[PDB]
Parts: sequence; structure tokens; C-alpha cells
Amino acid sequence: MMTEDQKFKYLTKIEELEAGCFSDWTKEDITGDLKYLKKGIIEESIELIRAVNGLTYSEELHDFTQEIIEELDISPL
Repeated sequence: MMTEDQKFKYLTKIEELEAGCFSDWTKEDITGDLKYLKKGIIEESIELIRAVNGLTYSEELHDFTQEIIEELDISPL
């Protein structure tokens, strides 16, 4: 189900895309209501499932670009 490959691209995503661009480079298409599901693809911890049953709970995903989307962006691909 995609993911796992582009997850290392998160390195530079948190670098540049932290600006809040609607060219948000978090995988393709919306999985969550506001696409914000796509962040839990890498660390997939169950405690994060509390947020949308898919994404970060915003406790640990920061180094993996969580606050870039965090329900602020709604841009699919």
C-alpha cells in the first residue's frame, strides 16, 4: 500500500515543506479525511492510531514530518 519508500524523503520534507506548502509531499492521495493519515505510514505505532487510526498522535513523528500536514493541509496527489 505505497509508503515505506518515500518515507525517507521525509528527511528533506521536514526541512523545506515545514513551510506548510499545499504541495505537501506525504505520499499520494488522501487516506484520511484531511489526508493526514499518511504520516503514520512509517512508525505505525498503535498509540498514534488514537488520532485517525492511521497517522501520528504527534508524540514521535516530528522527525518524520508530522506537523507539516497536521490537518492543516488537504492536498492529495
